[PDB]
This record gives sequence, structure tokens and C-alpha cells, in this order.
Amino acid sequence: TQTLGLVVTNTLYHGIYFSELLFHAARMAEEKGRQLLLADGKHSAEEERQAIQYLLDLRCDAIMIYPRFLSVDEIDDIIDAHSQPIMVLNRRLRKNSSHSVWCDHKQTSFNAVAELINAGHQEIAFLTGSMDSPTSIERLAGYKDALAQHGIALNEKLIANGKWTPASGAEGVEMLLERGAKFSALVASNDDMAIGAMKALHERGVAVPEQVSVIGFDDIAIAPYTVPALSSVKIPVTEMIQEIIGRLIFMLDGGDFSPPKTFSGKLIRRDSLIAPS
Amino acid sequence: TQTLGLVVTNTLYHYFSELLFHAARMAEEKGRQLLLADGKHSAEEERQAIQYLLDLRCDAIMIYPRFLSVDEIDDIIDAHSQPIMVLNRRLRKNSSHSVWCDHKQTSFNAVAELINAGHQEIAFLTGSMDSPTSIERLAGYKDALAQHGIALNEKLIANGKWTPASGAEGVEMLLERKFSALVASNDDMAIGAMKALHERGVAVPEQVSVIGFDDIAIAPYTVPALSSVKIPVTEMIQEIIGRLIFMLDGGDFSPPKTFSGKLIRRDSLIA
Ligand SMILES: OC[C@H]1O[C@](O)(CO)[C@@H](O)[C@@H]1O
Ligand code: NA
Repeated sequence: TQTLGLVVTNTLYHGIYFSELLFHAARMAEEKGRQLLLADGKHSAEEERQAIQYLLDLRCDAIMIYPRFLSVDEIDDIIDAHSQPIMVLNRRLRKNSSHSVWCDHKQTSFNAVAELINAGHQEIAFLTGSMDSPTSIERLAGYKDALAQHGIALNEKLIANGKWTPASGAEGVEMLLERGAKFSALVASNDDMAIGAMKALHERGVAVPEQVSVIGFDDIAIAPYTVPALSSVKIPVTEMIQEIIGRLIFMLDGGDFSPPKTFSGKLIRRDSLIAPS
Repeated sequence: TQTLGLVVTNTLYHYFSELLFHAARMAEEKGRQLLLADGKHSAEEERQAIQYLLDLRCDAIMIYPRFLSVDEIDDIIDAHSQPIMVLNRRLRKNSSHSVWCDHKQTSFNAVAELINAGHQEIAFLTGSMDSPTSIERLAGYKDALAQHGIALNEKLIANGKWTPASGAEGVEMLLERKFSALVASNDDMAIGAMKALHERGVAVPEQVSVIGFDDIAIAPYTVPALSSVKIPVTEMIQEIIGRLIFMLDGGDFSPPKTFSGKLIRRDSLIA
């Protein structure tokens, strides 16, 4: 039998929803008659690398790595050092670019922020995710680029560092309100923080969306059911997983590495978003 | 280093988020590698998953079964010297190899806490009826009523599917037929239910009190904040990983620990 190996970091948040990604990977492997193995990549570059080798030494025939910590170059070196088909999710490779399936998180963020600016929002708050996360880093970069491209000055008092948890959302908002710098819209780097933030705003008697419009990322199942319904950036996780797993199985059947279908999210517009007052 | 193998069918890869995070974290705090295999869609495939991991030289196995029966699981246990344990299922012979929560009892106790606070007409939204947890929560609800001794009304009960959309749909159904509290089988459903109540302009908790099960991270941040039954998932994972490694470390098996849920009262509930 052929086995597909998955390596995924033990982080509380994942930019590509983990149970969703695992579900579609498992389903795809099952339908194509492959066994699936997932190894804990744990929580550092070194352990992500060791988990890849571990799976090979279990005779996995192909590997999908979803790494938080390994640098692009480290990933390219891994791919080159091995004969088995190895592909990377959520990171864009420099040398082995056909081995990546990636979503331009920076662009998605730029797009959500640009939408706020074109709806009339000049003073936009931003809640970051953890600073060790590529996805968090890209979203923040897309926020700063959207401001700078629209001739809006960057003010770090409008950026609150968060940790992907609802609590960090509520606390990030309380911190921004105490800072006193005015804002008409808030972009949270995931839905959990956006929900925490809507709570703290409601508690402080700040109307959403009337006084502050809110956007998250992830488009979680509860987003249409928050009060008010949460506008959110949807990532094509399912598509992305079917691509990388489908390609890895293609390789095992004699396929070759063809150029990348790249991906982008879409902002889903719900009641938490409107023009300023 | 030693490896702990985890067999979980993909039909459960939708609580699962928690288990994976916590099993991995707890394996790393103890210096072990976690490896997971997919139990797929049959007793034979779950069995084969376990054997697969063993033949890859995992040192101990945890399974979260869907298809394999306990008779079947007890026999797998007897046929292997490697520690093999089961999460969320009660074993008959090797009960010490089991980590399980009495979902029917904690459901009972939560609904009872509603009765004692003054509720008499209590609505109930089920999870998917192929899930034992779903069965047991319904069961615990019907027991608390019958025993209080409020008489079961099948009009106060709707079928859900564990999703927020199904919670809203369930409430929509219920509204086209009188209750002061609503019990949702998970938070996700509770949240969709509160959305449908708000949409209809039914006041929560003033008109309808709402509780869920799971106590998810977002619960305190909903509007109103969601009252929920906290299951000790983290503690149960710590227990199963801890016990396996105890076996590996040379220790031995022990009578199973009892885990109970607890109702956390928030703004979405009153007496
Ligand atoms: O989808 C979430 C629900 O599904 C299950 O994983 C299987 O019954 C439950 O443990 C959980 O409450
Ligand atoms: Na994280």
C-alpha cells in the first residue's frame, strides 16, 4: 500500500483550518486507496524537519508539509535532499515553486482593507495574530500596504498585537479604546479575535457596525450567527487541500510537477460591515 | 523516542480540533512523538489502523472508535502486549484501558439545574442521531424531566446536526409550535439558536434562557454570553496520554478516573 504523510505544527491556530484540511486530505487519500499518516511537527523548525524524516523512515511515499517555522530555503533544501514527492502548504517556494500550494494572505488582507478604504474608512484598526505565524505576518503586511497605497499614514497606535484567542480580541479592543486614537473600522486577523472584539465593543457601548465596522478571516461556521453577523475572509481550504493532496497522489502515479494553481480568499460581506457615519 | 499512535476515523474530523491540539501538546510535554492514522469507515478499517501503527512500531495506541464494538476492542487489547486504550467508550473487560465521560449523566445534571432554578418548560436541540453522545444527552434530558416529575413533550424537542445553521433551523421549527429555557447539544447549535431567537425578537434570557455543551473559547464573548456545560476534554486527554506513558514507563493499569461536566452560568441564563 502507498502511504501519504502529513506534517503539521502543534499551534493553537492555523491559517488553513486544521480539522477542515485534515478532513479533506483524509477523504482524498481514502478515495484514492492510500493510507494516511499525520505526524506532530511539534513547535519549532528543527522539529518540523525531524517529523518529515520520521515519516520517510516509516516509508511514507509522499509528504505534505504544513510548516509554521521552517524558512522557505530550509523547505527547498528538504525537497532537494529527497527523492520522494514532498509538497508544502501555505508557503511559496523560491526554487521548487511547483511543490507549493499557497494562498496569497497578504493580498487577501490588502483586498479587505482596500474595500474598507473605498467604502470611506480612513481610520482603520488592526488586530494581529501571533508574531511567529507567516499567516499573521502576511495579513499585517497587507494592512500596511493598503494604507500606504491609498495615501493613509501608518499609525501603530491603531495596531494591537493579539494571539488568535477571543480573549486577546476583547483585550486588544479594550487597549485600542484606552489608547484614544479614533477608528471607524477594525480588521481582526481571525474570526475568534473579531468576535472577542465585537464583545468588548458592545460592552463599551460602541455600535457595530454603526460606529465600528468589523471584519475577520477564516469565515468560521458561526460567523453568520454572531450578533451582528460577522463579515469574514474565506480561504479556499477545500480547494487547496484537494490540489496538494491530488498532486501528491498524481506524482505517486507517475505524474510530474506542473505549475501552481495559486489561491486567494474572498471577503464575505455580512451585517458587521457598513460605511462610517 | 517512543511513539504514541492515535486512530481516529475521519468522520470525526469536525472537539476534534481540541483533541489533536491537546494530545500532541501532552505527548510533547512527555518527550514522545504523536502519530495519527485514519480509522476510515468500518470496524475492519479501524482495526487495520491500529495494526498499521503497531507494525510501524508505535509503542502504545489510543483509539477513538466509531465502528468497532467493545467486544472487538477488548479482544484487540488481549492480542497485543503494547498498551492500547480507548477514548470515549466504556470497555467491559479492560475497563481500566478506557477514558470516558458519562454524557447522559452530565446532561441530566445540567437540565436538573434548570428545573431547580425554576424552569418547567424546557426545549431541547439534539446533535446528529448517529452519535452516541447525541443519544446520551437527549436521554439525560428526558430522564431529568420524567424524574422531576415533568412529563416529556416531544414538541419541545427538535433534531439538529451539530452545526450553527441546524441550531437556528431547530429554533425556527420549535417556534411554529412554549418554553422558558432551551438546551442545545453543543455550543455551535446554541449560538445559531440564539441568532434565530434574536431575529424573531425573542429575548434571551428574559424570555428564553439558553445553554449549550462544550464551553468553547468564544462562549463568554457571545451576545448574550453563552451559558455552557464544560466537559473536561483537556483533563481526559491528559489522563489517556498519561496512563499510556505510565504503561510504557513500566507502571501498570489502574481503575478508570471518573470525569464529570459542569454547567457554567453566564448572561444567557437566569432563574
Ligand atoms: O461536531 C462536533 C461534535 O461531533 C463529535 O465530535 C462526535 O459526536 C462530538 O464529540 C462533538 O460534540
Ligand atoms: Na498559534
